[PDB]
Parts: sequence; C-alpha cells; structure tokens
Amino acid sequence: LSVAGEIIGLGNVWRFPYLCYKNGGGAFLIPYVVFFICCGIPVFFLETALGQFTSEGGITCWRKVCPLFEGIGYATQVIEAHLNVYYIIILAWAIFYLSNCFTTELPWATCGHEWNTENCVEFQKLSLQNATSPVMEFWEHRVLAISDGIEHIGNLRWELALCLLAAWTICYFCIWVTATFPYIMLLILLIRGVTLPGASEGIKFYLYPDLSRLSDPQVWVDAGTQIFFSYAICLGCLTALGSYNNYNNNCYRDCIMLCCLNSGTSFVAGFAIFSVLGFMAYEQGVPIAEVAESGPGLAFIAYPKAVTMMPLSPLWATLFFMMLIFLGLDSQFVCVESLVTAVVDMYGYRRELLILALSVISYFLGLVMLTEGGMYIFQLFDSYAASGMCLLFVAIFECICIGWVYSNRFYDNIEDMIGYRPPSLIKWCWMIMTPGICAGIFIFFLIKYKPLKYNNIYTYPAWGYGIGWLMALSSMLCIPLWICITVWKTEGTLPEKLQKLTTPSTD
Ligand SMILES: COc1ccc(C(OCCN2CCC[C@H](C(=O)O)C2)(c2ccc(OC)cc2)c2ccc(OC)cc2)cc1
Ligand SMILES: [Cl-]
Repeated sequence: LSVAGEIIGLGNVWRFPYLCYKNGGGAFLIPYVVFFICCGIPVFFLETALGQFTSEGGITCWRKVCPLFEGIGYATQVIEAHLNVYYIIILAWAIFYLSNCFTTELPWATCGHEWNTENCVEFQKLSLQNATSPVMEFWEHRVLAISDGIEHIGNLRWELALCLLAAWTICYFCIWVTATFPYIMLLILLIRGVTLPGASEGIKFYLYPDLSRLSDPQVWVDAGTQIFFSYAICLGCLTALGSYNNYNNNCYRDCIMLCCLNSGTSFVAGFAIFSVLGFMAYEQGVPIAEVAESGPGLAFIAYPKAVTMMPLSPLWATLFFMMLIFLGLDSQFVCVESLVTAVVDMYGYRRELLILALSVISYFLGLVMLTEGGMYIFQLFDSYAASGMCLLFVAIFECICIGWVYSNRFYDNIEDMIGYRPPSLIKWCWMIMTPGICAGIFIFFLIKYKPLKYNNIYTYPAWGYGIGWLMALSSMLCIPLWICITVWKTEGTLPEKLQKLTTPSTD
C-alpha cells in the first residue's frame, strides 16, 4: 500500500509561506498548533468515516444521516464551485513564467528592459534610498500591470488570457517513476536556501514567536482556516474520498500519516522560503519585512531569486514551474470532477456533457482576475470566498449532528468497520472542543475586527467589502434557509414532524 505524492500540493508551497509572512512571523505558528490537534484530525476522521460507511459522497450521504441537515452538502458544493473558478488563475502565471524561460539569460535577473524603471539596481554585481529589485519589477510591471485602486480596471492582458485558455483545454481533455519529482525539487531549493549568507537571520524571524500581538483576530482566523483549506476539509471531496475504500479499512490509523505528514511539508517549505528573505535583506540592508510582498506573490518573488543564485539557472528554472503546473493540474482535476457529481442530484440524466458548459462558463467568469489590477479582486476572492468565515461556520454545523443529533452509536459503527475502538478523546473533541473553538473564534472576529488591506497599504472601498460579504453569505446562508424548505413541507406539526426529519435511514 502506497499513496506517493498525495499530500504535497499548492496548499502548502504557495499559500502557507504567503500567510505566515503576511500576518507576522513565528507568532503565526502558535495558532497553527492549537488548531491542528483539536480542530484538525477529528474533523478529517469524521469526514472520512462518514464517507466510508455510507459508501456515497456529496449530498446524498448527508441525506441518509440526519435528513433535516441536508443543506450542509449544498453549502459544500457552492464553495467548491467558487474555488474552481479562481484556483486555475494561479496556473496561468506559471505558464507565462515557463513560456519565457527557454533562453540563455533569464528576464527576471537583469536590469535595462523596457518595463523596468530607472530606480532598479542590479545587486550582487558591485544602502541606497528609493531602491528596488529586478525580480519584483518582473512581477509588479510585466506579468501584472498593477493599477492604482479597484475603481480603475483598465484594459485586459491578452497574453495572460491565452495562458488561461490553455489550462482549461489541457484539463477539459484530462476528464475527456513520477509523483516523487516534487520532493527532489523541494530538497534542492532547501539546500540552496540554508547555505546562503544571512540565512540564519531570516530563520529566527520564522521560529521566534512575537507575542503581545495575538490580540488581533486576523492572526487567529487565517490559521485554522488555512488548515481547513489544506486537508481538503469542508470542500465536499473528503466525503467522497472514503467511498472508494473496502469498508474494512483501518480508517483511524489510515490518515495518521496524512493527518500529520501533510503538515510536515509546510514547515519545510517555510524553512526553504524564509531563509531566502534573509539573503535579500543582507544584500539591501533592509528589515526582514518589506523585502518582498505580503500578498499572493511571495512564491513568485522568493523562489525565482533562489533559482537565479545557483549554477545552470535556466535548466532548474524550467523544472520548478513544471512541477508547480503539474501539482496545480492534479489538484484541479479532482476538484472539477466532483462538482460534476450533480448527476446523482438530477438522476445530466445519463450523459455528462455539462463539463463543456462548466468550462466555458468558468472561463468567461474568471477573465476579470486577469485584467489590469486583477490582483485587487483576487484578495477579495481569497479572504472571504472559499476561506475566512465561510468554512468556520459550516464546520460548527459540519456535524454537531454526529456529535448531538446522531457519538456513542457512531463509535459502534466505527468499531464494526475497523474492528477496535479509537480513543475516547476524539468523541469529546467532536462534542465540545471544535464547535466551541470555532464559535469562539467566529464571535471574536465579528465582535472586533480590522478592515482588510492589500499588503497593508491600500484599503478597499465600501462596495468591495459589500461584494465580499455577499460572496461569503452565498455559501453560509444556505444551511439556515434549507430548514425552511425541508420543514414546513412535511406534515407540519412541529413535535411529531421533527422526529421523522431526525430518524436516520436504514444504513
Ligand atoms: C496535488 O495533488 C492532489 C493533492 C490533494 C488531493 C486531495 O484533495 C484535493 C483538494 N485540494 C484543495 C485545495 C488544494 C489542496 C492541495 O493541493 O494540497 C487539495 C484529494 C481529494 C479528493 C480525493 O478523492 C476524490 C483524493 C484526493 C487530498 C486532500 C487531502 C489529503 O490528505 C490531507 C489527501 C488528498 C488531490 C490531489
Ligand atoms: Cl497547511
């Protein structure tokens, strides 16, 4: 039995270093631990066991167990669709970067190009105020012509538009040895990172928590929700992951590797990246902060520099973007296949040709993020939709059902499935810990919050936060509303009616 490169993906190589550097330093690692043992493994285990016992995923599995709580599935399908639209945008930039890599001299290493301004200094070749770097000018002026403000959307970058079209075609065909390659590249990047001048200075910024700043709830809601973005929890795919098992699989001991090892790659990625930020500081005499960007560009401003600071730069630059593209496509294939499970809901009745309709709709809708100033709407797509509060609230209801509306009986089913009984701490976690911690964090965020800013300079207008609230509600308001559809369509008498909607089916 083996799983190869399953845990490794874009969820810990691109997102985790982004969030760790933005919110702060090593202080972010404390909420990443308390949200891991408690609000982590128990939910993953619950989802996997529920998907394995019922032998079905999506929404019908939640129809069988607590038919009243059928709206959970609809919430997980909408958020998956929201993720599918923008997750492919990241793969467009990698295609563009790989496209102009087949050359003797890398374009993101020298000064004097048309897009470059007069303030660039070609460092490492023989401080100075108002100075920038050539690497950042290949991100802020060439791939994405950033426009001041969200009001001005400007024109559309046609070069990036074609790259997105390729990504869709490559995978519209996906749905008509290897898998060890990413680890080698990660090791190579890590080796070239720690053995650099000033590397140890950056590490202390990463492994020394800065307390007294935990009062801000932003550090507390990004952590935990990042864990939920990883592990693929609350995305409506884990409930189908266990459907392929053989009903006699040791589910508890099964994830203990995946339940833990997937968090063992984020630490190594942080080691590899945060060591580079110390180098750029030792080269420009600047704080460990302000060397790069706090938004979703760090993975495209830190790696290309490390690759440049290495012999045979083009050859290694070609392969890194290849592994990024491969991981992104592999992650997108599964997330696009599950949404087409709408067949079970509508009994595409027989033939699933709606994949073509989904791709065309998703392509045209996603063209907004590729226009001038498209990153500004990207943050609103990543801090409120498919992240932030959209997952915490769903998880509070994820299953107080298994905890209160179904615990002891489920443990009997688990013992029947695997043979023995898991420790009783998980049951108490389900009962009181996860729905308690998540509710506390939710109330903390809603009682005292700070407006979100793009890399801590630019603040969105009122309508940006309005659209963020709209897109966040569009996934969390389905569960309370769906009870009004289920109840009030049955007999009607509340006491007698509540009983039927709660009795599970004949599993
Ligand atoms: C890169 O290649 C893959 C990596 C993980 C997966 C799984 O989720 C994919 C969901 N995506 C959410 C945002 C980005 C995450 C990331 O890219 O990391 C993952 C997966 C899901 C459903 C499956 O059956 C239908 C099978 C696998 C996954 C998730 C967690 C896990 O254990 C922690 C193992 C597999 C699949 C391919
Ligand atoms: Cl993570």
